[PDB]
Amino acid sequence: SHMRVLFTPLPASSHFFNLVPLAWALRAAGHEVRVAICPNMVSMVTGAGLTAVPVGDELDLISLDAVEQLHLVDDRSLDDLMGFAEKWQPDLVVWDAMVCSGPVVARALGARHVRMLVALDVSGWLRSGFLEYQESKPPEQRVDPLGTWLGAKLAKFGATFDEEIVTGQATIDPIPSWMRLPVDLDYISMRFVPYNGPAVLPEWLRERPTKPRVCITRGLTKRRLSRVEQAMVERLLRGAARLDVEVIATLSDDEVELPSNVRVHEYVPLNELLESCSVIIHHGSTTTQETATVNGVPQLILPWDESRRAELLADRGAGLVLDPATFTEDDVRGQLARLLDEPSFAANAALIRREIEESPSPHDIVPRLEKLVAE
Amino acid sequence: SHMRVLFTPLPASSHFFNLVPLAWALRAAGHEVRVAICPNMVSMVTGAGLTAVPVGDELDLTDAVEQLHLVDDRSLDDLMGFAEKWQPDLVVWDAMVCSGPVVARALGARHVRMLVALDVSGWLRSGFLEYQESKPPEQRVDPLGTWLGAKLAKFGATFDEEIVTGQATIDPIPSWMRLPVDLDYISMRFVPYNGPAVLPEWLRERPTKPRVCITRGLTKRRLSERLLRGAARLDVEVIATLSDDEVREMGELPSNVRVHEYVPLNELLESCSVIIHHGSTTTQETATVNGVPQLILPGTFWDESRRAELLADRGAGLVLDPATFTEDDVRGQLARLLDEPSFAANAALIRREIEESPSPHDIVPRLEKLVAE
Ligand SMILES: Cc1cn([C@H]2C[C@H](O)[C@@H](COP(=O)(O)OP(=O)(O)O)O2)c(=O)[nH]c1=O
Ligand SMILES: Cc1cn([C@H]2C[C@H](O)[C@@H](COP(=O)(O)OP(=O)(O)O)O2)c(=O)[nH]c1=O
Repeated sequence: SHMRVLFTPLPASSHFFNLVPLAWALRAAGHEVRVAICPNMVSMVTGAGLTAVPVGDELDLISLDAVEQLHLVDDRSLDDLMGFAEKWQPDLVVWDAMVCSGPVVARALGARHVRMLVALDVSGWLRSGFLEYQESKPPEQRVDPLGTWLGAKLAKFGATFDEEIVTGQATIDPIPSWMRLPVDLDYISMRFVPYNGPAVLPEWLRERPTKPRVCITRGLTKRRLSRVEQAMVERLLRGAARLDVEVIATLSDDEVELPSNVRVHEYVPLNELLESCSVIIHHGSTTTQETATVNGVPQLILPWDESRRAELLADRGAGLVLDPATFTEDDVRGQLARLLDEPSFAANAALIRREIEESPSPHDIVPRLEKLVAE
Repeated sequence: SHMRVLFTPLPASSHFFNLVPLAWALRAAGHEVRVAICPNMVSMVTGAGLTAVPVGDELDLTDAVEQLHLVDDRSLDDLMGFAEKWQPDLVVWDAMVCSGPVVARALGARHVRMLVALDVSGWLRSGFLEYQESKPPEQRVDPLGTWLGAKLAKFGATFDEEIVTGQATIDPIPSWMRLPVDLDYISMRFVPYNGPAVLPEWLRERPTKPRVCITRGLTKRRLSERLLRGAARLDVEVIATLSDDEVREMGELPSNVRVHEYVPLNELLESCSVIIHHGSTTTQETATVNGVPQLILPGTFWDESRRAELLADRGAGLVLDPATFTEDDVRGQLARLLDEPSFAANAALIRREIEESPSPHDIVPRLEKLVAE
């Protein structure tokens, strides 16, 4: 192997999935890749065929001092990682934009670090707002709580603060260029490649449909909590079925009696499904969204700023939006009917898809990173 | 570009793992990748992060040789059915299956055969291809060509030599081990995928004495023969820590034998000074790219011998005559690998060479081009 690469993803499937392909792209180049993950999400990682370094105490990131844990930057955890990291000596850490964990270790270690977005650059945009204001102030008042508080963890390992710890040496952007918030950083445009958990293709998913297909999903991380109202889905699902189509609703144990043209599963490999859908209806989250977008499928979204990206997608003519408060089954139907009927969306979605499939693939990104490590 | 690519592995762990990196290589490149697999084993596919496509009936390794080569009706028909539909551009096939290339020919998709052993099929085949040429036209029987040709019939298809060897063969075996055979060989850098891998605590702490790693295969582990006891029992005889394999009982292990059911092979090998293995390929190769001097007690049921013999030629291993190796052989040899900086000095040279080979990553634009030729 040339490079030893460490990933520090947030401990939740969507945030993790969004790392998988690049992880492998790298692997396929011949670099060693490890994924650092709290020891209860271990088999998530192993599941994507990647090697998992359990680190810290268990964490039910969903159910969630307490502020520290969420971003993997608390004492208990960081130390373990740092402990391995120290021993392991990666040349590069690629880190989910919501954990501080990995850049702390990176600076402590001197290894290049790269932030990867699973959403619009709020952190960086905001952070940008700030740096500029703080700018004009009386130098003695140039406060920076985020920075200093970090410098303290940082100092724990003989490291000092840098702007870099907040936004990384680079930020890899998988949401499409046009959608990307204006904020003057070094952005690396990567084509989103879908990984949707473990994918098995059952027989029924092998034939062309015979009525136009509709997908109705909310990925895991949302819905799933629940676990310990509700109403909107049965609304969406009722409204949807009013139209002469097969609705695949991807649901957990919960209800209810359903329309005849509606079939329900706990998990179906979405990407695969979406090759055969005519319209997707989803809840604005991001891995779900691009799998849709990346598959040319027109969209019906019920909303990061899940609104904003869904608004942005609306705008460019590949989808529409309802308001989760004021929405009635009618709007569901009528909206769906538009998406399925006026072929602009079908079209507008394809142009966006063609666009997407010409941004650099993960595979295309690898050398751009080796390049970065050689500097 | 944007290909639709289907893999068709022999359904064994070794075999499938050997394909994973290329599989991912391509998905990473934004290609759709699909793995045709007997129902009972789809977990292994999903386990590696690739999309399983369940095909045929169960299979445990419709007359047998046909099932064992993925070429029975149940499989073939399934594989076709789906293939017809998904209409792949490229089919990559486990050199020991016939299902891929058939379905491939049938829909006129470029296919490519992928190797796991050396190339005994090709060696043997082309030998026959040479000999038959030197016979009169009325006598040049191709028993294999007929046998394939027929199946092909089913689907509107003719036989072509390419069904036997692919339109090109991807060789992950270090090219100096390569049997002399005139084919379109694509050299590929072995990239170990070993199954599911998690870092155990023990493996965090730096080794305090040489780490020897003994693996039965894996996986197989058939039967379920204790040349393995005599294996372990005469390494203990030197001051080394031994990481093992299995949950088999043979009375009292010595104290320096740290047994663990499953280890992650790649990872493990990073602290190891030596490895004793059965001579199989992911094992050999995982070990080779790790620069680890090997002791091979090979045999057996394929090219394990020749390759163990070839590695040995380049002074990076030593070999043990199974069934005739004494306990004191397994030390006196072990000891040679640990005491002679030649064996690592080589195990490095070879490795280094392999890293100069192109990666799965590097092999994409070529298959890309193959498909658009
Ligand atoms: C429910 C469900 C989810 N998924 C996958 C698709 C996505 O990759 C992932 C969810 O992504 P996302 O919508 O980003 O999840 P969340 O908003 O809850 O974090 O789960 C399926 O593939 N099939 C399914 O049926
Ligand atoms: C026992 C064991 C096997 N393995 C895996 C890694 C290799 O890819 C595979 C070895 O299979 P291989 O060498 O191909 O032999 P066989 O053909 O008998 O299966 O087993 C581990 O990763 N760790 C382990 O502890």
